[PDB]
Amino acid sequence: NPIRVGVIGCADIAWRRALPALEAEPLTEVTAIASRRWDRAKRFTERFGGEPVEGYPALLERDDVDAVYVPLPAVLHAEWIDRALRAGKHVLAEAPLTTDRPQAERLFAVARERGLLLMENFMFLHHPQHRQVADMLDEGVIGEIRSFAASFTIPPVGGGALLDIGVYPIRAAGLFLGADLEFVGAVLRHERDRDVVVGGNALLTTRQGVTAQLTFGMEHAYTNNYEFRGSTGRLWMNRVFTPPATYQPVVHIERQDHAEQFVLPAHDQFAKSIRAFAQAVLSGEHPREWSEDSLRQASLVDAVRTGARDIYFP
Ligand SMILES: NC(=O)c1ccc[n+]([C@@H]2O[C@H](COP(=O)([O-])OP(=O)(O)OC[C@H]3O[C@@H](n4cnc5c(N)ncnc54)[C@H](OP(=O)(O)O)[C@@H]3O)[C@@H](O)[C@H]2O)c1
Ligand SMILES: Cc1cn([C@H]2C[C@H](O)[C@@H](COP(=O)(O)OP(=O)(O)Oc3ccccc3)O2)c(=O)[nH]c1=O
Ligand SMILES: Cc1cn([C@H]2C[C@H](O)[C@@H](COP(=O)(O)OP(=O)(O)Oc3ccccc3)O2)c(=O)[nH]c1=O
Ligand SMILES: [Cl-]
Ligand code: NA
Repeated sequence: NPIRVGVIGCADIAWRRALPALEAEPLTEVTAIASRRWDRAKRFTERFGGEPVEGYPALLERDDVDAVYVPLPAVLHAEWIDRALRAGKHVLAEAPLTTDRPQAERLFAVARERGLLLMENFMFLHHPQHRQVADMLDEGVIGEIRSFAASFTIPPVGGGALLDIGVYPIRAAGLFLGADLEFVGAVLRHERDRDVVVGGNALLTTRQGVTAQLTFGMEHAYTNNYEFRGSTGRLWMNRVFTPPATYQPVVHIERQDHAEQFVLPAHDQFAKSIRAFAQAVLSGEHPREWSEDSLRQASLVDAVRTGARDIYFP
């Protein structure tokens, strides 16, 4: 019996990534889609099936919904995940889970008391390319790791470029460098006209001095890459956070007098993340690692926001 999924918010990202994944995944059935405008819900249900619902509370009342996907703007995550969980529904929440660590702890506490899965959806984590890269690094392809860089920048209740984009390179730094990353410094550029973070750069370090330089932004040409500098080489890759489902990653390595490129298989990370969430809900095995990684993520995001030098232009 597929888990029955309801969507709250007819988000662009839902239309483009999550909802086609739900639709194709045998283990999940889209049973309800809510919007602030019934017309918008109905356009989504005409596309992906389920019952179109006006307003979010009505969807949370349905007995034919086991789990809810929340692709709302970040600042609105906490209210709605809290309500979904109190309505007894497991929750897949688009990254970032929420806005700060104390809020994320309280959301996980509400979940825990009810035996429900709360999962922060970083679709990139479900692409096998990162493990294949980490296996190459562990095999010593570029020697010891010295430093890491990652960047996600795109051309121009919104979350700002830190919450909405910066979280990606920060989460990859956690994925590769481990659980002891500490803030060192950062800059956030804030546009006065709208009062909104439009870009930033942050420096983190592990306690051994392995650094991460993370760039993010929405006033930029498109970049989406990461890079490792090693004692005997370097490794980089593009399209690291949002490779198409059919796209073959290419790992680039350079060392003294010799470079190589490896083409990896294509994978649908969006399908795989929806499958991971469904399988956990179905089995009741809610990996502890997911929640602990999300809490450490939330801490580093707060430490960046708090510690950054903030610069307002013009
Ligand atoms: N461009 C992207 O897709 C992108 C990039 C980076 C990160 N993210 C993340 O993905 C999530 C969704 O971001 P998004 O930028 O895709 O949001 P979006 O297109 O603005 O969609 C959010 C949906 O939320 C609902 N909503 C409720 N109150 C709203 C309000 N006051 N203003 C606007 N929408 C409101 C709307 O659904 P109804 O109108 O149907 O109620 C809207 O379609 C966030 O966690 C964000 O960090 C998205
Ligand atoms: C390829 C590409 C994209 N974009 C723009 C188009 C879009 O405005 C932006 C992001 O496109 P994308 O990396 O494709 O990822 P999703 O659409 O899955 O978005 C999310 C990203 C993060 C969290 C959730 C969803 O970059 C470009 O400007 N040039 C490009 O070559
Ligand atoms: C799915 C997932 C993982 N994690 C956390 C939990 C775990 O701490 C970490 C990775 O989990 P995994 O992708 O299964 O591990 P692999 O070895 O296949 O991939 C590596 C790739 C690179 C370097 C290490 C591992 O992310 C999450 O927080 N949420 C998720 O949805
Ligand atoms: Cl390339
Ligand atoms: Na600050």
